Amino acid sequence: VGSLNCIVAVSQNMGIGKNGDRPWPPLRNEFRYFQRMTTTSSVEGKQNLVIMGKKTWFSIPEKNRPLKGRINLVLSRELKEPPQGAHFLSRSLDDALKLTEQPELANKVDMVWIVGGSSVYKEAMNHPGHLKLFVTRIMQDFESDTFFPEIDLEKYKLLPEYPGVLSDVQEEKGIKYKFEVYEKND
Ligand SMILES: COc1ccc(OC)c(Cc2cnc3nc(N)nc(N)c3c2C)c1
Repeated sequence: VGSLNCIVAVSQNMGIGKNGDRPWPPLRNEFRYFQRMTTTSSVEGKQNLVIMGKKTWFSIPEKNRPLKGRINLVLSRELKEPPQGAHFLSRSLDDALKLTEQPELANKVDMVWIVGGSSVYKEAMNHPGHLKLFVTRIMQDFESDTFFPEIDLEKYKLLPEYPGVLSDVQEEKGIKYKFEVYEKND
C-alpha cells in the first residue's frame, strides 16, 4: 500500500447523500474524474483498493458493482460475509488496513481510496498518519440527510494545485463545482 486518500463530492451545506442517493442530478464528468482518480495505479501490476460503508455499496447502481479495476472492500459490523459482487469485508478501517499487510494484498495494492460514507470518512480523518482529501465542491445547496465532517484547516492544508486535477470552476447541468486537494500529516 502506497497512499491513503478519501474522495468525496459535497454540496455547500456539506451534504453527501439523500436517502442513499446523490442529492444532485448526475455529473457524468464529475463521475469520470471519480473513476479516473480511484482506478489509476501509480505502479504497474498494481491496482488500488477502494473502501466503502455498507450503505455506499448499496447506493451504487448494481450494474456498476463492483467498481471495476479496483479491489472492493465493504466495511461493516453487521455483515457476516461480503455482499454479492464485493471482494472483502472488514469490521473497521484498521482491520481493513491490517489486511493490506497480509501477504494477501500486501504485494497487490498501490493506493487506498475511501469513497464514503460519513462514518468511514470521519474515522479516516482521525487515523493519524498522512492523508489527502480530494473534495469536489458543488457550489449550491441540496437537501441532504447525511454530511461530510468538518475539515480542520489547522490540520489540513488546501494545496494551491495538484497534477491531474483541474483548478477552475466546472459546469454541468447548470450546477458549478470545483476540485480541491487537502493534505494532512500528523
Ligand atoms: C451516493 O449516491 C450515488 C449514486 C451512484 C453512485 O455511483 C454511480 C455513487 C458513487 C459516487 C459517485 N461519485 C462520487 N464522486 C466523488 N467525487 N466522490 C465520491 N466518493 C463518489 C461516489 C461514492 C453514489
